[PDB]
Amino acid sequence: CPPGYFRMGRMRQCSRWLSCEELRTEVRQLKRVGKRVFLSEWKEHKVALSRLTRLEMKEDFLHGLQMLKSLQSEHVVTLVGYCEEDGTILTEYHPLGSLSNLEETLQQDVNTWQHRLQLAMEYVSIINYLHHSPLGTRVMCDSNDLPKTLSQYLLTSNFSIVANDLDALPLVDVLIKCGHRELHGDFVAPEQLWPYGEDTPFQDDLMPSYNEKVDIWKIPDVSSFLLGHVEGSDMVRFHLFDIHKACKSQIPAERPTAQNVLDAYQRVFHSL
Repeated sequence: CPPGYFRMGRMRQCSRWLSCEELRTEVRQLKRVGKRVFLSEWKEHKVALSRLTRLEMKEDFLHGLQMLKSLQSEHVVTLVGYCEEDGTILTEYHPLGSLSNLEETLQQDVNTWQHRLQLAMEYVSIINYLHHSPLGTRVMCDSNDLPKTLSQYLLTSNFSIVANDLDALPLVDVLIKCGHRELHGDFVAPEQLWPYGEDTPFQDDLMPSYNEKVDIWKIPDVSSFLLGHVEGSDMVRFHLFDIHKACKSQIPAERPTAQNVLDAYQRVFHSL
């Protein structure tokens, strides 16, 4: 579709986004899931209706919407309509839900290492697109553990992955910092950890900023999750150890680009 247009289901042609007047009159709310998200319907289409919960985040809502508008692609959920006055956004609904439900969802004829590895190639394709997005290099900042990282992606009925939550996408080039609290653990990139030791208490203004290599650090965790434990999973992990080792490089500049990881994933896929 051209910019400003959507299409879903058996629609043969692209329709212009819905405006305040259509969301106000043509959308029947169904049941509450999940921004307060509602499963809804617009004529024959199940759609997601997110309403701004607290007016104090009117800018975290708008800049997520602007991010959603510019980044419409095969990697991002389909924007159907929005209304700035109501603080409301309409998107295409996906019954299979988050990437978190993957294991529950996969119990099928697509429960193979081939499909899970291609699922992993799809995840890296989103990261690669985000790093070369129309709005510049964007970082998926709200990925501090595995459940939260997967919660931001949806599984479509064709078993593809799309990014859904775009409310924490800062711009690199200009460095970035994911929040203003101290981050801990190993799921985050080590450059996201406080670098100055216990004798200097953490202080956000002294925390050095970083770039999009923090996304690369987290690829193996998501890819290993998608591979799961089916016949061939450990075979794929064997062939992915060294590329995942490069992703876990302590020095960010030594980590490969998302494009590199995808190329390696594709050579490993075809080889097996």
